[PDB]
Amino acid sequence: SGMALFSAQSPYINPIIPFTGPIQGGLQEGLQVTLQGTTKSFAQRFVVNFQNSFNGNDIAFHFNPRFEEGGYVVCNTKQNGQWGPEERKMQMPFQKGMPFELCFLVQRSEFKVMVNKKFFVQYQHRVPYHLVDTIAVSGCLKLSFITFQTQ
Amino acid sequence: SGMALFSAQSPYINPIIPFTGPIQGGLQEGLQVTLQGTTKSFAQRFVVNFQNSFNGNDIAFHFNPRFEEGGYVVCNTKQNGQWGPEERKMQMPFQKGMPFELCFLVQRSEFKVMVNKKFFVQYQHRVPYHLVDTIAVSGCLKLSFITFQTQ
Ligand SMILES: CC(=O)N[C@@H]1[C@@H](O)[C@H](O[C@@H]2O[C@H](CO)[C@H](O)[C@H](O[C@@H]3O[C@H](CO)[C@@H](O[C@@H]4O[C@H](CO)[C@H](O)[C@H](O)[C@H]4O)[C@H](O)[C@H]3NC(C)=O)[C@H]2O)[C@@H](CO)O[C@H]1O
Ligand SMILES: CC(=O)N[C@@H]1[C@@H](O)[C@H](O[C@@H]2O[C@H](CO)[C@H](O)[C@H](O[C@@H]3O[C@H](CO)[C@@H](O[C@@H]4O[C@H](CO)[C@H](O)[C@H](O)[C@H]4O)[C@H](O)[C@H]3NC(C)=O)[C@H]2O)[C@@H](CO)O[C@H]1O
Repeated sequence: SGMALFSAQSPYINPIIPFTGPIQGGLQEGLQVTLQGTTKSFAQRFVVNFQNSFNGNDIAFHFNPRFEEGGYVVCNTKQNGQWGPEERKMQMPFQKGMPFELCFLVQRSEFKVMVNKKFFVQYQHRVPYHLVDTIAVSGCLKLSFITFQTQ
Repeated sequence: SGMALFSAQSPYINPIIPFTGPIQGGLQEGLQVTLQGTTKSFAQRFVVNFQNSFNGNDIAFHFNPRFEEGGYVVCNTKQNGQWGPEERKMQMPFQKGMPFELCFLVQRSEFKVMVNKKFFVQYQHRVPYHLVDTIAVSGCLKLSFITFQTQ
């Protein structure tokens, strides 16, 4: 599929939303974290957070699709409870009430984000990704699974 | 300064705004294009375009600081007269009426943009950069120089 991928941690299958769970041993270079799910018809926004611990005060990468103002997606980092400068991509690659595949690839200098197998946005690491030991997902959606795979 | 840099094309010194001029032999991997100048007090927006020819219908990378809504910067690509999805960084690293150094580094997969020696934004190549043979600069500003340097 381009490349041979191997599980790095067992999948979370049908996780309950809102979901907070471990990324075991922390994010690693070449890790692909894939979310397969569906947005609800009543969704306005949803969030995937890659964060350090359960509390949400330190979020290395906040990925936040907003079905507002035509549809756009916000990427940001939170440090000690403070949001940094937002990066917005003025495009909405998700459709309300429709299935989606969302994949985050950890590279040395950036995250690469694919939506429905197509590249969507990159995000430069502002803090070391290996400090990320938690994924948190919220919003009006369900998930079939989250997988963790490496080359 | 981190690294030894060599001229790749002779600088444009005190170019007249609005400026349109050749990038000789086209953009190349590892080229650094540096703009040194000052915004006017009456500036609202300015633009640096990396483009294919003089006409502006195909702009590989449009870099557009806007002193509006608190200050933000738009990055985009134009193909056949059509703008793609905007990438906005909700931060303004320039100050009206103040000198600035603006550096574009061409890497294999992205441009990296530094403002006043600090990283500001990356922009993934949407089209091959080597098709870019023109730089165009407009807005209420003056420039001391544009240099072209490689490692
Ligand atoms: C289906 C539907 O009805 N959805 C609505 C959205 O389409 C709508 O979103 C707005 O739609 C208009 C088109 O009608 C534009 O896409 C809006 O975006 C703005 O577009 C302008 C012009 O392209 C753009 O300014 C230009 O930017 C380029 C670089 O990209 C260059 O710098 C030019 O010099 C400059 O003029 C501007 O930045 C851009 N703004 C944003 C926020 O993206 C788009 O907002 C919404 C809102 O009306 O309503 C939906 O429901
Ligand atoms: C000096 C001065 O007066 N300049 C003014 C600007 O400061 C002002 O810009 C607005 O300033 C406010 C603070 O007063 C905010 O920074 C505005 O940005 C919005 O902030 C909200 C809350 O942080 C943010 O939503 C949050 O986003 C995070 C991720 O970043 C997360 O998803 C949260 O769930 C969410 O609530 C929102 O996205 C952000 N919007 C923008 C457009 O950046 C900022 O606009 C302007 C405008 O009033 O006036 C200047 O003159």
